[PDB]
Amino acid sequence: LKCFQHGKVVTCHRDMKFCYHNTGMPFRNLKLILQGCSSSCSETENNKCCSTDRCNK
Repeated sequence: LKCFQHGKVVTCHRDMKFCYHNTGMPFRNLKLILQGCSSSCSETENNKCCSTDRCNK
């Protein structure tokens, strides 16, 4: 999977079956990105787990 881990779409390791988009905690004035790749992601509504390339756009 190649996903936007560093903002740019980068190739995640072969262990990484999922790319995650974590929204963090609802905070205002806080722009922190929690987009990386995961080997075994936990699908929640807080953190979304997609397994398609460039999904975490």
